[PDB]
Amino acid sequence: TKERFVISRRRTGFGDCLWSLASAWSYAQRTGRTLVIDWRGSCYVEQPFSNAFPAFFEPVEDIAGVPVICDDRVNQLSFPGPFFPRWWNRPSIDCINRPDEQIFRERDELTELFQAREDSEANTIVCDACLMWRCSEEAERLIFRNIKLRSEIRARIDALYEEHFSGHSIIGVHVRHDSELALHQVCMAIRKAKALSYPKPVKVFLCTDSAQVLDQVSGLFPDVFAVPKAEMGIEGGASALIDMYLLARCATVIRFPPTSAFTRYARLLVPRIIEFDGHLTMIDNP
Repeated sequence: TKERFVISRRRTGFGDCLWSLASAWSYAQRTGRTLVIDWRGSCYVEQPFSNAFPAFFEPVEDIAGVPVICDDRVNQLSFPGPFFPRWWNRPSIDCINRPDEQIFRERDELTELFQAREDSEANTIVCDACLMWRCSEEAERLIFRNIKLRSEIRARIDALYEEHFSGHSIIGVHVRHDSELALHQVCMAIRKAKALSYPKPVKVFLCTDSAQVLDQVSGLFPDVFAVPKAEMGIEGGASALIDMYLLARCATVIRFPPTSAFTRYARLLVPRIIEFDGHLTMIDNP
């Protein structure tokens, strides 16, 4: 029974990478294929042929019964054809041109495959498009529970948890950036979240890319805190993961925007989610 494969390629933010990974995992699980995690060319890693997965996560060779290849073996192994999507059967000279039109075509083609009754005859499925929303929420939860952050990253999460979360009910706020309007809307969301009842004293954990948002929100509410401060790339990735994982430890999370995969892990785990969609709404989980 010759080994067959699903390659999960993603190079964008980790929310997207990990959601997309879950979709690839799910198809591998369903059709009895090996999952290859291929994060060469990551936005966080300077070296273009280095698989970024091991820079952030520990080695993994099985996820819930699916064999996994997650390391620089992607540079050694020749994955067998035929390939799906069909574009991947083209000669490599014909693959230099890979515009966004082709990437979206593949997203759709993979979506159709994943909905189809019959397994593909292709020996290697190459997933090199966004596969957010293309799997069950249990597949997403499986990924998060069965890959393990590198110890240096877990240590930072554990310290901040000890320092701020333990003994408290934390309201997490993700703000990814008229400016005045946006700030007012954030404050109203925080005010709404703070009026809810919590079992422990409340603090506000802010994750934002804007120093101005941090400065202003911190100046407008008590007990606001944030995670402080080639190596810049890795540190950028670590800080992202720290924020993502700590958000999933909050009592309530405010998603600005709720379309961001950054807060997906939090969405799966946190008891209460507040989203703009403008007026605010709240999702009880469960």
